[PDB]
Amino acid sequence: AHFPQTPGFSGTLRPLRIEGDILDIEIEGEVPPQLNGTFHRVHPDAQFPPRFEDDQFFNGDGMVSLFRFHDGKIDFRQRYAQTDKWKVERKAGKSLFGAYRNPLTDDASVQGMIRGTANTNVMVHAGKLYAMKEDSPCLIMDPLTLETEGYTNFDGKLQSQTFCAHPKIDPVTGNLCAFAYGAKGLMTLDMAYIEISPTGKLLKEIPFQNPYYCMMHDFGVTEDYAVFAVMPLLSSWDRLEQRLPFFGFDTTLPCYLGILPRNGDARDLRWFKTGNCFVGHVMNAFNDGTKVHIDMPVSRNNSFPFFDVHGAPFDPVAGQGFLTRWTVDMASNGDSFEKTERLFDRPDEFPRIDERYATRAYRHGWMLILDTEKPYEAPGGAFYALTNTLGHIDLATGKSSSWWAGPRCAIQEPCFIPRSPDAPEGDGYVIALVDDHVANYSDLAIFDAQHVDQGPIARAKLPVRIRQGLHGNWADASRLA
Amino acid sequence: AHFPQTPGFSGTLRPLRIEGDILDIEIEGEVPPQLNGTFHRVHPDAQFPPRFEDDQFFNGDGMVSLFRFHDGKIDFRQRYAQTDKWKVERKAGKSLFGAYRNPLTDDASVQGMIRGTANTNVMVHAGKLYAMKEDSPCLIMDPLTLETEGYTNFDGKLQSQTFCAHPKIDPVTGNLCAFAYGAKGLMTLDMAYIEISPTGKLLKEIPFQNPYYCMMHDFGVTEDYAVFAVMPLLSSWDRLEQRLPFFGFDTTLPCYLGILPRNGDARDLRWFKTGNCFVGHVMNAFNDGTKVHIDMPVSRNNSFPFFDVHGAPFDPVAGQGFLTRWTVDMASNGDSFEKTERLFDRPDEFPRIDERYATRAYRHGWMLILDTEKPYEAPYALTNTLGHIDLATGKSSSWWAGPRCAIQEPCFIPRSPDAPEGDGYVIALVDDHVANYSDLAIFDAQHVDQGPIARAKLPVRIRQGLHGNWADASRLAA
Ligand SMILES: [Mg+2]
Ligand SMILES: [Mg+2]
Ligand SMILES: [Mg+2]
Repeated sequence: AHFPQTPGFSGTLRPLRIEGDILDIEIEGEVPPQLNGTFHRVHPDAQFPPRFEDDQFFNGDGMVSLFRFHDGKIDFRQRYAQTDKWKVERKAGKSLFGAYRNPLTDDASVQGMIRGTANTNVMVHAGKLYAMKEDSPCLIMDPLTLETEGYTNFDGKLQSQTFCAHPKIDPVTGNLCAFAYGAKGLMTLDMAYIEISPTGKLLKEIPFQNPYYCMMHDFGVTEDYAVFAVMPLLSSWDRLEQRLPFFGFDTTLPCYLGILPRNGDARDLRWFKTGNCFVGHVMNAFNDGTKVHIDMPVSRNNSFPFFDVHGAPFDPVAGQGFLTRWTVDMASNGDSFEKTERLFDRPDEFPRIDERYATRAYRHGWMLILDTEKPYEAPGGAFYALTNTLGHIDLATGKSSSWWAGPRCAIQEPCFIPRSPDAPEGDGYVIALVDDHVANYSDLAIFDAQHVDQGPIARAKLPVRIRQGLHGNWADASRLA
Repeated sequence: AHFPQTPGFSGTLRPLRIEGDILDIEIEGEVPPQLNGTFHRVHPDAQFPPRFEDDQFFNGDGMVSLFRFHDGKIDFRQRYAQTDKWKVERKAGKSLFGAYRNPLTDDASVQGMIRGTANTNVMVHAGKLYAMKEDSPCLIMDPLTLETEGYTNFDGKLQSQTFCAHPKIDPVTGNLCAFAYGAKGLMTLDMAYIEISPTGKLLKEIPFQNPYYCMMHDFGVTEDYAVFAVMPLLSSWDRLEQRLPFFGFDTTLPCYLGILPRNGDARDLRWFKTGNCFVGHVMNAFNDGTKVHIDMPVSRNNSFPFFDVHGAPFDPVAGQGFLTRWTVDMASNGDSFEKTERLFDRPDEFPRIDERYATRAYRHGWMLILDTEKPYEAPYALTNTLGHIDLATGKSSSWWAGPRCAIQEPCFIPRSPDAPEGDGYVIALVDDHVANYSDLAIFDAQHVDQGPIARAKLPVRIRQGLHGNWADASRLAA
């Protein structure tokens, strides 16, 4: 009804909150006729005005979008994830939960409830849709109707109170490889490496202790190991009492890289150490024998402007992340890195790969690029959060190409789709929401994966602008069954 | 889907086609907290691309919007009316019916099916939502869920194959007063005056013959008569054979006004005759004894640029319609009019009234105005102005929506059951054609010139629609 007129709820970040459907979206160009599957993605979209006018972008209720590809057509469906939070607040007609990860600010009537918004990532696994939020269990939804079934503990087997929003699909076993931090509640060092079978059964839950009380947003998975990047993005229960942001980045502490053998336990966990820095999303990780590589954008401080963290406000240059490879060797002695190498020389984030090569050696990556040299002619703030360029890098040659969306548009996280099951690596398509911030229309744009610089080959033209979201995923129709 | 790259499907007329919901719309200003009820309106929104790319605006599947007012909040729900046409075309994944009102261009698989889109008007009556399209029966929908129940013949009693999209609610009996043209199929002169009880039972269906086969889009109802305006917007099977537009306006033929006593039959119907002209929507009609008045915009030719008719291309000057009163006297001899007089000197359409005075003497009317002297900063006939006229004085006031926006049909809401005439609110969709957002604006009915007192901010632009109506919550089954 009356949302606050802070920048977080105005302009390009105005509330959307519409659930709905479009059958057979308008197409410009030609949807590749063989494509048959689902593209899911999610954005935060507070159902009601927040209890705090300072509410973080990442605190809004998860709105799940589905784009079903088939027969040269794409259909649109969008629904709220009906978390425990969402259900109870709808019955009340108002917001009951408080600030980001701060149960102290919750209403008395919802104390002890799962506070998750399921607003970070959505992925098909075991015939169902996993809607994920770091601080809460995994929420199960129907991949096609987007009905919510509820939080899962995987048949009572999973002990961890939380479930990450960045699982990886082992390309051999089909297992869902995930992890959890704060596994025994907020401010607990408890961790866990998790694998879920292709039928949804919990196969393993390996606990271990983290070096910090810190955010563990993403991780890497290789053929033999799980890779945990630890940066001092620290949590403070004291700060929640002072109604200050849960997370604060400490520039003085080192970063760690923990390698866990996937068939071992906490005793086999080796920690390597490197200099202070801020680590972003993992493009991919793989191991060559005992040599472990993980690729991710690295910056000197927080790179996400909408992520309200404790300390000095968002420093734009310090927040520039560059795709970087970290290399460690399990056969070595000590905790030293073998190598750190910058893979791409333009500020980037939201990396993606050909998922058929997840956890293995690879060369093709796609990413959103921040090109501050381009004009931006859209009123409504959001200049620092502007990802206006789509990039492709060939890691085997260092060659790259990119596409600028123009002075009115932003681009959301891309996603690769193979041309066929046995196509060469990176042969196929990249899709991404291209949002026009003047006309307020969103196109699901389809690029040739190997020629993104040529611009979209097809655009699914929505009569609505989809709010800036987070992560999404493609699933072939063969996975629905 | 690949829709045509024509103006009829581009820019401000791009397809929308989204069904969906918004709980508790964003409000700017204050929604009058006493209001509890529903605002329904509908727009054409072809589910799939047409079989012929010259497809008319009026041929698109009906998309029904609901704004449910309650305790200072407004919720949004929008659903397709699931006509027989819509259902079968969805099953086929494509358009099967052809050009506007042209069964010869239909696919063989939908021969004989009802071709209606239920895209013209939506109104609550007898606890249900009547979704109407001239060429087809009335479609029954649920007023709150917008689920479609199907076409009705009112328990098999109604003989007419068609049902108008401009019924009036008699303010005394509560009956739904309607009519039909082409009542025995396309090209048939058969007409019918229809009344339906407040519980949905057919109370009367009075047949008669029209002076020629023409569009009979709107009509008037007074205390004692039904009033039918006849203009030579003609159709012929020949034009359908030549793949030409169903309707063609003949500037050489006269217009008629047929007055039917509401408790009589075809023999009591009196026809009056006047000069050629194009008649628009009816603001209201009433009779003072045998003196019958009907108010409506009148123009030299077609006033709707989105209406493709046969002849010369759209002439905007000829299409300027001005609210005009026609008067006839049932006590007179012959077919002469008593007079015709212009009530408002600015091009206008989509007239509305305090419907508590429908069929009766009245003075307050609201309208959309085409103010061509104002700027427009976006890439035909633009209704950029909302007007209020006091017919007892000729005084008027208006509100310009600004250089980015247009306005859709308004609708009056009384401040309370005992409020005097025109005391209350006027609501209308105000559409921003640059940002592509629509607001449901609420004006003070007697001071529209002050601008909205409240705006329900939608995160989407509602496509140009047609007619809608307000219904107090008390008229719904609880
Ligand atoms: Mg009216
Ligand atoms: Mg004006
Ligand atoms: Mg308009």
